[PDB]
Amino acid sequence: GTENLYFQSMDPAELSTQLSAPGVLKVFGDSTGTHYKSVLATGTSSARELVKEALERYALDPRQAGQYVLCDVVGWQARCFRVFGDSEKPLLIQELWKPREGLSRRFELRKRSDVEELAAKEVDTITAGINAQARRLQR
Ligand SMILES: [Cl-]
Ligand SMILES: [Pb+2]
Ligand SMILES: [Pb+2]
Repeated sequence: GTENLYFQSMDPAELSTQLSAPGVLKVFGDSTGTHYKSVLATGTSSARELVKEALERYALDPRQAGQYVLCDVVGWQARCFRVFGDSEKPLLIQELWKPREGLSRRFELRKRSDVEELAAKEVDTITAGINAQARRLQR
């Protein structure tokens, strides 16, 4: 519905398999573990559908699916990540885009509220850093 992946100049056959071919996605947690649960997908599976499958498979309750989020995490120590929008197609993004040379990739299930608290956290590490720089200078 808010889909932002598009294929161009393609043929029905290569495009139908691209979207109908099955795949497994290894879905990790925050890093509560180094252990992953394999999640079944196709090129049509949305991030929201795949969050639901992931929670079901973690033995958590899919009712709270809407309060979790799938993340494309580059890192093994995590360094940066991107939150999938609900309508995105993670199986296809997996195929087509990859970590910069040196880094490696993990899809992680994560609670929204843990994501926003991580934004707040990085605003504070920037801001602290600026108030540190400032104090050094004026004294
Ligand atoms: Cl339950
Ligand atoms: Pb499309
Ligand atoms: Pb977890």
